[PDB]
Amino acid sequence: GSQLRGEPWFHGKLSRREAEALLQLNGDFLVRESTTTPGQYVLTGLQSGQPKHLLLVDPEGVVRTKDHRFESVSHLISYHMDNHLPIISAGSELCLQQPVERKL
Repeated sequence: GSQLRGEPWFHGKLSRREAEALLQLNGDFLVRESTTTPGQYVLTGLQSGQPKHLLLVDPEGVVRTKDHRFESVSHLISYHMDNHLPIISAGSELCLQQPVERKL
């Protein structure tokens, strides 16, 4: 509640396929919690007309990337979003540009 589970862009346990049906323009992102068999979190976004599906794990109780460790998912989002650095994973890069906000 008093944290990640409040964030306008965080859709709780959203299924993989649904999440892809919520992206309209490249740079579209939204976070949800592991669905095949629940555990951690995923970053789903569109780039080039095809979603990418990034994982988010607490390096030390935080949440990390291919070169950085944050405090949480919320911290990860602003670093890339605000600052505008594309998450690069395996030569591929996903630009967080517009959160696909929960409908309310």
